[PDB]
Amino acid sequence: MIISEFDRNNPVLKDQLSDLLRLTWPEEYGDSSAEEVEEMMNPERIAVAAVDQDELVGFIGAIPQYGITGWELHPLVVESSRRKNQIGTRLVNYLEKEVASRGGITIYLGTDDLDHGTTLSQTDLYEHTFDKVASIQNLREHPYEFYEKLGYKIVGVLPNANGWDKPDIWMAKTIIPRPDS
Ligand SMILES: CC(=O)SCCNC(=O)CCNC(=O)[C@H](O)C(C)(C)COP(=O)(O)OP(=O)(O)OC[C@H]1O[C@@H](n2cnc3c(N)ncnc32)[C@H](O)[C@@H]1OP(=O)(O)O
Repeated sequence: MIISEFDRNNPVLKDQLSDLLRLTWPEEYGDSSAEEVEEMMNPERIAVAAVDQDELVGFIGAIPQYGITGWELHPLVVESSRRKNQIGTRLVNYLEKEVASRGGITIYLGTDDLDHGTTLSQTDLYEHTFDKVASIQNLREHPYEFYEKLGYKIVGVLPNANGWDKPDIWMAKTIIPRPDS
């Protein structure tokens, strides 16, 4: 397989992406799936594909939310039969260089804990907020640990976002060398 920039003019790659998003997050992607993928094709954003044979085995994107300095990692999906084989790691690393070249300094993302897959859920997050964030533990293979192993740190939490004790975990990473103090 090869990871490279997404052919934004390939109708098949786009359909494959639409299918991948609908099979992974059907609650977020539905009938207007094609229109949502077209938004991911916007010139200002970055679109990186992981392709093997005739399949889109993975995809990653980033939106410039704060000028060209603050990018959001959205989305990131690997085919179910292709996970835990480093595609995600290679895709995130590829995105980081894409962002850096465009003047980006940091990439952030938000990953919710809806299935009680982290110790940050089912607990009053306003109580010892940051002591809890620090002592976090993965209970159900929650993707937060993935980003953590890639250098992203939990920089914030949104308590009770998806209902009682179901927070949104905010993670970020500065991709370029700090100009010192
Ligand atoms: C931006 C958003 O929408 S949030 C992103 C959430 N994405 C999803 O849940 C979609 C479905 N999942 C996937 O696409 C993938 O499993 C990803 C993107 C979460 C990870 O990609 P993969 O290629 O499967 O993981 P990769 O092989 O790079 O794993 C790298 C390391 O992180 C670990 N890791 C990967 N996924 C997870 C996870 N869900 N939970 C815990 N650890 C994980 C791996 O075990 C490995 O650790 P090791 O080096 O100690 O062995």
